Amino acid sequence: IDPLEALMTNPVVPESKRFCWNCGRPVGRGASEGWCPYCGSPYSFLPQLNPGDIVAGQYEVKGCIAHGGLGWIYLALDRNVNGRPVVLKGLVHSGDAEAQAMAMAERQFLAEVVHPSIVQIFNFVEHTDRHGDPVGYIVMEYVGGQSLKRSKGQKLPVAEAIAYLLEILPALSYLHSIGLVYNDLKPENIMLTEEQLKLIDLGAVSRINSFGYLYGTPGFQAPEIVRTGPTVATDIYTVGRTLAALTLDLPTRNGRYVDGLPEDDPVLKTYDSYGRLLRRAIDPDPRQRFTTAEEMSAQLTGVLREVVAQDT
Ligand SMILES: NC(=O)c1c(N)c(C(=O)c2ccc(F)cc2)n2ccccc12
Ligand SMILES: [Fe+3]
Ligand code: NA
Ligand code: NA
Repeated sequence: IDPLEALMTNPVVPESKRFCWNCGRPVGRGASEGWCPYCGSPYSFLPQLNPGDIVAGQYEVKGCIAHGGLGWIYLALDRNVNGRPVVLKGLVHSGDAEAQAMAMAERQFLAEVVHPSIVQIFNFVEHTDRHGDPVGYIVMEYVGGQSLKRSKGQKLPVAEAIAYLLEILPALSYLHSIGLVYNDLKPENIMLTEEQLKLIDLGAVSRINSFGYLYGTPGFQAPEIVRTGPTVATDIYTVGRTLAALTLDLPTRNGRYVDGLPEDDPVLKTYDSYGRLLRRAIDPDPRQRFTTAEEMSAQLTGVLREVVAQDT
């Protein structure tokens, strides 16, 4: 019937997928919102915007498209820009009126990030929910497609994965070039559309030597990020990990991928130079890794050429 219904999903988190954001424990097992019995953190799995709601008098909400780290991802029409679809994501699990307002300022700089292979941020907006409480939303480009997220039985051939990350590295270079790192590179964060690849999640983007270390997904984070903070080197590491996760059979512990490589992997015995590149990328010592994304790109170009050649 209506073409937009298809892009969207049923706005309930099934009980299976319901966990606390602060402790990982399966809350809502069946209150949809409330406080976690085990850590006292507030949670809600209910959509905070509903179809028909109009945010900042500009964004007409049509419903939800996914649910993730911070809650629901909403799809809205932008009534300024010819009713083109955009995405609304929240900013913090909770805060007062001041905290939300602060949260937006901490993230306001993302405006300036402009590259063909990164989601465009359009706007940052307040919505007064049913309770007079103001909630901050980031407005961003709706990129239709699927993530490169591949589970055990659907791992990408090496040629294809390399091709993808060669499209991504430029975007990292760009970020690096303007004093920024994309701390959260992983298959789940790269979207393959009918045209191109895009990076979608800018919640981890930071400045080089930005305060703290709470940047990005474990199993992909470089080991030294606690002491170094986010650096080009920690980004390079995520790339090696991302390539690993796309192509190799990685063991897990407690849902997280294990550090290092399954050192006797079929794929890795096969593509001698790819394996060497992977190893260089994720080297425990930041200094042993590729010094630049451009550098890694150049060497990874070589490896593609070698991989295609060996494929016959
Ligand atoms: N800016 C987007 O377009 C966007 C997006 N598409 C997603 C998804 O997680 C997703 C994946 C497949 C789908 F079919 C629908 C949604 N996302 C998640 C976080 C931030 C932005 C976005
Ligand atoms: Fe909890
Ligand atoms: Na994330
Ligand atoms: Na990083």
